[PDB]
Amino acid sequence: ENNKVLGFLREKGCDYCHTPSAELPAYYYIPGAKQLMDYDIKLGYKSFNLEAVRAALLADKPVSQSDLNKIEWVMQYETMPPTRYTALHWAGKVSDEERAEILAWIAKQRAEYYASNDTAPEHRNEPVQPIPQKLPTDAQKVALGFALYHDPRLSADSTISCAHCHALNAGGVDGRKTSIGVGGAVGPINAPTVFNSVFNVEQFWDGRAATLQDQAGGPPLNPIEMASKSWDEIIAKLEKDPQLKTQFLEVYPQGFSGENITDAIAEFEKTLITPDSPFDKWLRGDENALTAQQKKGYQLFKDNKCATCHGGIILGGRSFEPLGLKKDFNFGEITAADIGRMNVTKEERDKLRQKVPGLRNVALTAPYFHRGDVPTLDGAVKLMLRYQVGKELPQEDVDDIVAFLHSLNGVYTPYMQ
Ligand code: HEC
Ligand code: HEC
Ligand code: HEM
Ligand SMILES: [Ca+2]
Ligand SMILES: [Ca+2]
Ligand SMILES: [Cl-]
Repeated sequence: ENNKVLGFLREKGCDYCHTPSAELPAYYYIPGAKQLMDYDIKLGYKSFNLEAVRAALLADKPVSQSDLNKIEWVMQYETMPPTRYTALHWAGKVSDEERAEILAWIAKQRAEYYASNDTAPEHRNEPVQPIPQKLPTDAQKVALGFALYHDPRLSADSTISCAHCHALNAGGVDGRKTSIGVGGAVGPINAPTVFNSVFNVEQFWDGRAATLQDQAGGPPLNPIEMASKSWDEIIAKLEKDPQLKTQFLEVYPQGFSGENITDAIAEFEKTLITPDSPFDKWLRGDENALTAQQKKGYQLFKDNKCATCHGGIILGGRSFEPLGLKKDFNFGEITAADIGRMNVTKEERDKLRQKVPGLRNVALTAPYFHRGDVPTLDGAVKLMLRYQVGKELPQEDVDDIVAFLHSLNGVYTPYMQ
């Protein structure tokens, strides 16, 4: 049944536009439309990478939620292949039968791997899931991580803790365009929320850190941020604190180290989740948790492809997408921060790609985009319609999507109670 889906993808010529492609032979091309056809071949690949899906299918593994979300969408609205190629020898039209089957195969992929038991039956096939209400953690290590998160001694100055860039009462963020580090260093990119970071595939806009623990070793030693020379410098200061040291040795009787401080902080960060958004309560069957407008907004959100990228538990955070997918973005000049994932991979296709932001709590993490230059949700939604979807929408529909986004404010239970 995996093989049935693979047979279909091969049959219909999807791989011609959604894999890395040689210049095709001349008899594939429509006279008068060679350029549009080359542009379509490239945009296909930029938009959707079928080699990822083929690879997962053949190891019998889960297809990513973004890839299911994309495929569902194209099947739902009957977009693929583009209708102008379907009378060609190499590209097939897709029948109602076949569409219904793919849509069914997605639904059982989502049921096997992604849907949660506690969401209402009617909503188990959504491209999105509620935040789990609890993650298992080690309570003693959480208490350490909580103290270290808020300890300015990890910075050269002893003035900056993690909280300076990620205040837990202000959405996990500093509310600045980009963050201000030691010596007043102005940083290169907008600081994302620590809320629900645990659900990201990888951490940092470029995805250069694999886990929360690896991420936590970054800012302490980054000259642009906390700017400590070494863990030795930091520990020489933490060592003079009995209360903290005594508690620390209780866990990790090895003593202070980068490994162990980053581990403590990471464990704390697994408690920085925000379940019971009005949206999540609605996914769990409470029909009155959303307004009429927010339900419409949610429908619009799916209709305009937002859930293709912003899917899963945190409505994003799961994949790397180019800023300017469907239309070149007005960078003015492209900086190293705009280059994004390519800094990590060195791959041309990753140029300008950026971890899709989870939209959980987005109403609380202004300003927006990685540049920190988009001050409102109205703006961010419009800019995403133009550049990521290739579309305009009337005001009233934008207002509705924005209302829906306000529904994603979860509930953080403060550590101390
Ligand atoms: C202190 C120990 C912490 C912890 C636990 C975190 N931060 Fe920050 N942070 C800052 C900026 C600008 C970014 C994005 C940087 C980039 O992409 O290059 C981050 C990123 C993170 C993440 C990743 C989250 C994600 O969704 O990708 C996490 C989990 C995180 N931080 C936690 C800015 C700052 C600071 C500015 C001066 C300081 C200080 C810190 N961070 C410190 C910490
Ligand atoms: C409906 C059409 C969509 C809405 C509504 C939003 N998106 Fe996206 N999105 C994508 C990326 C790669 C980013 C980060 C961009 C950057 O580098 O500046 C975003 C960002 C947003 C944001 C801002 C969130 C924040 O700053 O933390 C919002 C509010 C947002 N998106 C809403 C990627 C994609 C994507 C990929 C192809 C699509 C189809 C969409 N986004 C669609 C929507
Ligand atoms: C059944 C075969 C195919 C499947 C399953 C498929 C799937 C997809 C998917 C998942 C997307 C991403 C969703 C999106 O960005 O809108 C997409 C977009 C795209 N595909 Fe394909 N595709 C197929 C065939 C083709 C072919 C043969 C071409 C080119 C001749 C092509 C060109 C594109 C283009 C240009 C886009 C960007 C769409 C846009 O902006 O409207 N696709 N396709
Ligand atoms: Ca055909
Ligand atoms: Ca922001
Ligand atoms: Cl995923």
